[PDB]
Amino acid sequence: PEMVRGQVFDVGPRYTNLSYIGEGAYGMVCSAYDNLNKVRVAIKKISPFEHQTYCQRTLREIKILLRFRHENIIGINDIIRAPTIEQMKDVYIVQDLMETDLYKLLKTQHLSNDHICYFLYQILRGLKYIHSANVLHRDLKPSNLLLNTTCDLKICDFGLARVADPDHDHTGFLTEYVATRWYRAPEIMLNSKGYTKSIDIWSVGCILAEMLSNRPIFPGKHYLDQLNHILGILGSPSQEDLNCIINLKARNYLLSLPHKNKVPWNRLFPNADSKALDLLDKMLTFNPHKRIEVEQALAHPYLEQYYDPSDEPIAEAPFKFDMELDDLPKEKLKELIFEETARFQPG
Ligand SMILES: O=C(Nc1ccc2n[nH]c(-c3ccncc3)c2c1)[C@@H]1CCN(CC(=O)N2CCN(c3ccc(-c4ncccn4)cc3)CC2)C1
Repeated sequence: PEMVRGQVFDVGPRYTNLSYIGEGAYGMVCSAYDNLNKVRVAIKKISPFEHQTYCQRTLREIKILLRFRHENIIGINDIIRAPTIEQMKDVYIVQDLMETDLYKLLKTQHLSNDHICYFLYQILRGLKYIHSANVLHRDLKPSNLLLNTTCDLKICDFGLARVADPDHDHTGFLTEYVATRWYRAPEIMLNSKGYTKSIDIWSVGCILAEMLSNRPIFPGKHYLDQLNHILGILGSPSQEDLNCIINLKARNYLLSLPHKNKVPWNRLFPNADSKALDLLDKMLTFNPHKRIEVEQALAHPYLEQYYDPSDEPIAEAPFKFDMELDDLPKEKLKELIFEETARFQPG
């Protein structure tokens, strides 16, 4: 097999001429030439079977992406793995090749308003479809938004996704959380497990702010500092929002803080479009029950030029399968990953 940066990348012979793109905790991603479709593709090598958590993230990624079909969501084109469960060590997932991601793009380019507007529209169009399937992404951020030269945008990474469960969203104050710190809604640190659609809208608001200034809006340095940053810009929560807070410890914490006035969006973003800032305000609303929903955000004046519900498709049915997968040992999850990838086997 070819080898990229030392490591074995055993995808031959359908995929050859490999080239490094990046890496992370998930594994490594390369570009490769597809010999059947005759085109370059992205291929990522996942090696998750030694730990339950890694198996859960792998199964969520595969199960969800195989069931979704939408222009603004990355698909899965092929899956390579051994013919038996005994021999299966690595899983290679083949996806459409894109040019870059929004994280990388914001390091080098300042985006015009019309690029921000079109990218935001596509994020929300893809999110409408995700949410219509009763799925939560739960880790939206610039590096999970893939882009090409024609400005097509595709959402990726469903490793932390879940089926929405508003009835079981409640948790205690300062409860541990896995998704990327800078994009966490304030309620994650106060009373929420991130099991409602509102969690994703907050992250989109953070992405919009980041496209406006090329800097993360709430760069918390650690868990509670994240909430410090959010309250530093939003200011102290209203009495009505405090009375919605659930937890004794969260209420006491917020009541103990000195009063903080809100930092106006037009002072943080003096060159931004006023309609973009009005939508940003509605996405970055403290109380998740008052935060704008995806369909309302699509209908906001900022996106009026693109808004077309007839061209913003929904999923044919909501997902009802387990995405917690909390009670399944890694051996059972390996069996499920094996079964879920069977359709790509030659025979
Ligand atoms: O889908 C993903 N990236 C893609 C996809 C298609 C692309 N086309 N073009 C590009 C591109 C990007 C940038 N510049 C140029 C081109 C693509 C990037 C990312 C990579 C990883 N993926 C998520 C994923 O594969 N899963 C969820 C996480 N999971 C997971 C996480 C951690 C661990 C783990 N393993 C060992 C140690 C620690 N953690 C294991 C499994 C595996 C399944 C999201």
